[PDB]
Amino acid sequence: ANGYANSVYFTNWGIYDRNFQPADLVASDVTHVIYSFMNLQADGTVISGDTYADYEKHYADDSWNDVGTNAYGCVKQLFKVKKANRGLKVLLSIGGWTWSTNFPSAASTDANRKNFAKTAITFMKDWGFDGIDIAWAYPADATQASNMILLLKEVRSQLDAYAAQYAPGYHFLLTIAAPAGKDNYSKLRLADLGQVLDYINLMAYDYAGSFSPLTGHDANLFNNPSNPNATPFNTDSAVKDYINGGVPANKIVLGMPIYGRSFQNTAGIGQTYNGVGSGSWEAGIWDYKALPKAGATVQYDSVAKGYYSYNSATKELISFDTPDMINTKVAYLKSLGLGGSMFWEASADKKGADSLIGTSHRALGGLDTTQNLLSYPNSKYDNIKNGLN
Ligand SMILES: CC(=O)N[C@@H]1[C@@H](O)[C@H](O[C@@H]2O[C@H](CO)[C@@H](O[C@@H]3O[C@H](CO)[C@@H](O[C@@H]4O[C@H](CO)[C@@H](O)[C@H](O)[C@H]4NC(C)=O)[C@H](O)[C@H]3NC(C)=O)[C@H](O)[C@H]2NC(C)=O)[C@@H](CO)O[C@H]1O
Ligand SMILES: CC(=O)N[C@@H]1[C@@H](O)[C@H](O[C@@H]2O[C@H](CO)[C@@H](O)[C@H](O)[C@H]2NC(C)=O)[C@@H](CO)O[C@H]1O
Ligand SMILES: [Zn+2]
Ligand SMILES: [Zn+2]
Ligand SMILES: [Zn+2]
Ligand SMILES: [Zn+2]
Ligand SMILES: [Zn+2]
Repeated sequence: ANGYANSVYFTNWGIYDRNFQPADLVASDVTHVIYSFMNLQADGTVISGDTYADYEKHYADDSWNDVGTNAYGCVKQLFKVKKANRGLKVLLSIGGWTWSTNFPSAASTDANRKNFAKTAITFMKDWGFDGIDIAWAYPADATQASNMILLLKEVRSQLDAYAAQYAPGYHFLLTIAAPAGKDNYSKLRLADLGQVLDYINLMAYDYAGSFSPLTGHDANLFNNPSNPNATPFNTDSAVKDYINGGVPANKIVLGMPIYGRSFQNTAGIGQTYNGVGSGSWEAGIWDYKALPKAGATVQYDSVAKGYYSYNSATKELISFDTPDMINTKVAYLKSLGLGGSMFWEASADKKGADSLIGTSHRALGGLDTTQNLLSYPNSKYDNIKNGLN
């Protein structure tokens, strides 16, 4: 890369209720769009989890009078984004939190690995994408951790062979979503990941929610020793462990939530609570663009480095990131020589000054400008093959 990553997860299910289409991305703020998620079978077969969202949906300019086999849905919409934003690379993300059960099996044999790599890369070269993100949540033991490395080396090796025939000189990106929890990351082959991958998207959030006994900061930088119940986890320990484990700092992209976690029937941060309540689309999770709510006031834990909102009238607290938090996390990641910012996820962001991804872009300054690929001469989609010309 020739500068900081400013990367955002784009969810293919975001096109429905959330009505967030690839054209809605503020592409000028983004170095990498990570397209989420592909599903996975136990025999390593990577599959579309939604073929309509992925390549069948016709947008206002998608004609049914097109000759040949053509890609539509988000695939064509993201290729349009790639054409208008040559510094924007699009990565295919496989698995995610709900679709990781088949990873151990998928990685367990040379045959399954070879099948995973081949089917993954097929979608990538057919859809006109710049690389593959593997979001296996998570390797549970030494066998799975070793096999994850064997899987990534199979994918790297097949990407390079694909490039050598159909995109000579182009470097396809290989990335992972990485856990911030020591229970999880202590099992990874960190030094192997640091060697084989372009980026580790550190998922430095989901520290506290319905799964927590007490209200907690969702994505704090540091431990609060004068209120440790408020910081069950901290990003700093995770980042240091990844670097000292042998992931080069510059390959670590700091993940940041574009949503908050709500706590109801609670006194405050570090305190006892009863239920997360309602959410934006799902119980106890609020889109950052729905935050802070009318009435609630944003307090800042300056030790933990984590903002939250509390309604003293309704006793609701919501851990979420503000623009100011983004500026602090960017100052932080630049201090440790990290590779940039990652966001989960695009649909929940505000527009203008108050955009978390926008704020990250200005804070980082010199974004990665490495050129994307528009040449897919082996795509089974004529429109992709012809670069939508
Ligand atoms: C990089 C990585 O590991 N990512 C972590 C994420 O896994 C995690 O984000 C959560 O991701 C899960 C999927 O893994 C996602 O689950 C989705 O839930 C939504 C419901 O909100 C479903 O959306 C519906 O889909 C149907 C059709 O499929 C639509 O018709 C309907 O309109 C949708 N409903 C709404 C309201 O939009 C998705 O189907 C489902 N996806 C899958 C594949 O199961 C969670 O929503 C994500 N959670 C959050 C908080 O965003 C993330 C944060 O915890 O951490 C990532 O880094
Ligand atoms: C820091 C840590 O390990 N916390 C765990 C949480 O990560 C985890 O929540 C889940 O974490 C994933 C991010 O790494 C998300 O993809 C996923 O959406 C999220 N699960 C939920 C509840 O949204 C919880 C599991 O309940 O465990 C913590 O220990
Ligand atoms: Zn709906
Ligand atoms: Zn059609
Ligand atoms: Zn290379
Ligand atoms: Zn590389
Ligand atoms: Zn810029």
